[PDB]
Amino acid sequence: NIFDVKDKYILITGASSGLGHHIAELFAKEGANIVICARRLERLKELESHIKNEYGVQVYTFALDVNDRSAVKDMLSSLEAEGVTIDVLINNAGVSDTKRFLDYNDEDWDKIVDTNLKAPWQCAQEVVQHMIKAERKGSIINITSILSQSTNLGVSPYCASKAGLRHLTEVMAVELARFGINVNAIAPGYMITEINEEYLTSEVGQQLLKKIPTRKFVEFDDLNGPLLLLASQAGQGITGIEIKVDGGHSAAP
Amino acid sequence: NIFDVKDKYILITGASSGLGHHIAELFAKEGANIVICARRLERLKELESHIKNEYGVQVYTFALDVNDRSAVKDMLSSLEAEGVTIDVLINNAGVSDTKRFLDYNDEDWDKIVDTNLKAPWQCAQEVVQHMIKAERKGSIINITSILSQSTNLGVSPYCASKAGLRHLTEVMAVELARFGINVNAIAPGYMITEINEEYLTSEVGQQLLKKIPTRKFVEFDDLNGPLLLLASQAGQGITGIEIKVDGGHSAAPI
Amino acid sequence: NIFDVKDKYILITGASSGLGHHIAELFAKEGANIVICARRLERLKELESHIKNEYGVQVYTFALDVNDRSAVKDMLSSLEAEGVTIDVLINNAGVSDTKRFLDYNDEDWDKIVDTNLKAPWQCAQEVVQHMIKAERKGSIINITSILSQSTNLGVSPYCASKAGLRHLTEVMAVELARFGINVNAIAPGYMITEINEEYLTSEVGQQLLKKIPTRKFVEFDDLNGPLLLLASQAGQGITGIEIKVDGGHSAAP
Amino acid sequence: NIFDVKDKYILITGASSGLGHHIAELFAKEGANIVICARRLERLKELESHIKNEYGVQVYTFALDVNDRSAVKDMLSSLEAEGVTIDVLINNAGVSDTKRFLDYNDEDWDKIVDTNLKAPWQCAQEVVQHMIKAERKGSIINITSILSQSTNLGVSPYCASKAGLRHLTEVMAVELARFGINVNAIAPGYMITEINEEYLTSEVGQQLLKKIPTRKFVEFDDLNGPLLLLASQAGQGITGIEIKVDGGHSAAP
Repeated sequence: NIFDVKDKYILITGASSGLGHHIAELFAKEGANIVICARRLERLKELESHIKNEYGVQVYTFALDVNDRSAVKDMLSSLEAEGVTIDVLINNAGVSDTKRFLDYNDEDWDKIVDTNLKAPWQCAQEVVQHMIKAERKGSIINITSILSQSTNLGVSPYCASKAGLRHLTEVMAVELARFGINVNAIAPGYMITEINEEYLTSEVGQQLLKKIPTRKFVEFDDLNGPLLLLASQAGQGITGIEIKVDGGHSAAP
Repeated sequence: NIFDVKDKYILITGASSGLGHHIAELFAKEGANIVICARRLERLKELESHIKNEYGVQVYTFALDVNDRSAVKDMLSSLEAEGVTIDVLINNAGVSDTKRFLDYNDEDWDKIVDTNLKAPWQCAQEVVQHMIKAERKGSIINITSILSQSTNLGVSPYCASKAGLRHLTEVMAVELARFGINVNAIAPGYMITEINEEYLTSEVGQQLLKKIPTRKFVEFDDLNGPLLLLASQAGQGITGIEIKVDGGHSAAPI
Repeated sequence: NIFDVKDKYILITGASSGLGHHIAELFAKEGANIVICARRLERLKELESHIKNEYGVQVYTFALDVNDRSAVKDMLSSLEAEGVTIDVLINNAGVSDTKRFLDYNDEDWDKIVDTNLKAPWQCAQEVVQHMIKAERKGSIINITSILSQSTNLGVSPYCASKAGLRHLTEVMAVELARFGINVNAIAPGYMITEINEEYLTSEVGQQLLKKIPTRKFVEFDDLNGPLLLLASQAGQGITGIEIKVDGGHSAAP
Repeated sequence: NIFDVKDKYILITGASSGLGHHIAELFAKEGANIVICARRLERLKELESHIKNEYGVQVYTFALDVNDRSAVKDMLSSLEAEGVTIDVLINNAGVSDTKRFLDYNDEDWDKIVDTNLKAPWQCAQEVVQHMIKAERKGSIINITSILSQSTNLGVSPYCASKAGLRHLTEVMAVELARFGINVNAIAPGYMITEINEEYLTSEVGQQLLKKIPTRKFVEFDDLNGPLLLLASQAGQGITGIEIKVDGGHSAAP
């Protein structure tokens, strides 16, 4: 089995979102041990109990801000002291907003760009230090977005940040190959979530459906394949790429 | 198992190359039935026997020119009459040469471009008609090359044809979605093969190795994961993309 | 004046089209000499007179098929014997159609792909030999289309050939640089011309307008700048690129 | 003359660099008025006198940090109060460094990413408000780098920020079309300047020269054509693009 991730430790940021939950559950279901973090601890204790109960894998929870480097480092040290080495980092931290181009302020910018671009970078740096010390030839997966190359209205800093992370992915792959660490991205299209429930089920968003070739928004399960590929031996010869999962959304006329 | 291909029928063009053999053996090992074709049938006979004996799957062989539309059409008819419907087409036919930009002629151009771009298009058209006829929601995988976006010297018609195929993959993904058929590409880097042993093991090619981030040419095994992804349920939400498998070669420092 | 093209010889294939007429008139206006070819000599005679009369530059006409290498070569030899050396090749031969993906046949494929991709390649080879023989460091400009990276319905072989020509432009730049020849592309969006008046004035085309950021189809004049840039000293440090002229069409949400 | 910029006001950030001086002189030479800023007012005065003396155009200088949003805003208000309206914003702000991937710290990141990406975004926002207030249909030009899509070692945050700026250019193009403002980028390759004498004039860098198809580093003059195209009427039908000026470097094998 080339997609085997059993007994690995998967570190997942942005773990309290619907996507964060799905990812953790996917890897626990495949027999991987899970390290989940988010800003607020209470949402993770819940996910933790469920995962331990359903799958019996090891689960570690950490509350921290992904932009707090010393917090991430302190998380890794805490893991190292318990004898744990991270195999795969999944950078899934992400915030956005909807504002006209001229209405975004410096505060909006710092929040969106630091969360979507700076934080994955910091986290990758620290996890890589940790992997290198343990001589572990792991993997890094960046959750980007089709908005890293496609555009939409009202989401300018998000687009900027995603595009930055996509190119950073390529550069990281080039600079980290010497440590045997591959670095790749997965770019989802529009996923049906509650943060954009009003938007998608509306009539204006329903017209989007008719532009998307599969006539369907992205389901979490659509991500399963690429996630397992990029986190396992199956993906070891692959580095520096971005896999779009969008039902052809980005290729539409 | 979301990567399940058991009992599917996989159609593989260009099956007589080392890569084609590898692909055939990969899907057979995963319990899938195999349809292989190439120009010379005799080049397929060992593989058929190995596969029947070792994996116990169905194997159909066909001799044809990938540029012969009626031959492809006749093959598909023959499969239908045996109750066989193709689940996945893997377009893996590919030729090249090495010539200065100005030394390539009309004959070279027609050979390289018709084989690399026109034939996969013909096969896709015919396989799609066959799938539709059987009301089947299948998959198409185009083997391109990192040369669909990167350049090299002495391979201009190959680069043009691969970029052509890459964009056609995207266009087909859009136009075929209505039939439940997803269309994707795999772009290998330089694979350690025997048609290019001299190029790769030489001085000019050994300098190439140090440019590649992993400092390894592409192994056939590197392709297994993407192939299984794009041929199975795991990949159903994915259409119109090209997965590069190159150890970072195309990202390498300018 | 870095955009100077006075006294150059500009070779324009596809000269009988609306765009071809426009390009010819553009360069004549700038004091450049004009070599135009198309299949039917009579459509070029009107253009020839119009140009000779208004601008007083040299005009050479050739009736020939652009897919005929021997004809193209004889045209050049003919020019060489008169002491004329081409400075700029503008590859503007291009035909298309509108058919469902499964309705395009082998004949459609050959006409479309040979004219849009094979011919500019043949002409480029022949023009380059002509330049090399005269020890001349000229330019090649391939007219592609935004459909070289974007998609639309019913134009599958056109898209393939344009994407092919786009990458071919990059490869040619690399391979012809040693002869001092730069190679670039201009990719127009949907041009308000007479060859696609029905598509654009239809309702499927009116829905296009509100999607395009400038709310305008492309005017021929929008190409003037890129044409003069890539044909003059102004463009000498530029090779291997494709300039999109489309009012943001390829970036639209 | 479709490239006319006579009497326009061109706003140039990063004006104290070698490139900034060149851009100021280019536009002054073409009869356009110049608004230049840099951190230290003293570095701008030499240029100011030279331009006022040689071309006799209006020159306005401002000391500011391009990351200081309120200072940029005050500059524009100051200009508004004098009856001046900016026609073209040229974002020419850019800093970098050389460090292995894991050696870059939070302070480096902030300096590089805020200067290369956040600042042009702030300036663009402020300048658009200024244009809209004056009902003026101008242009924005972002100086990116071929490193917005290509990679190199030791420059990871620069790559991120430039890729960020590249996609932001496309997004802004879409969102600002409604105001008659086009947004484009110029991506130079490696420029032979005095600020980078060691990497380039040495032999370690000389192996790159053999990689570049033209065998030439980028000269400032190579940018002249694209700059005038994108700042004038010649470029009005163009929005959302990046013009690479690199002698085919990014296309190299």
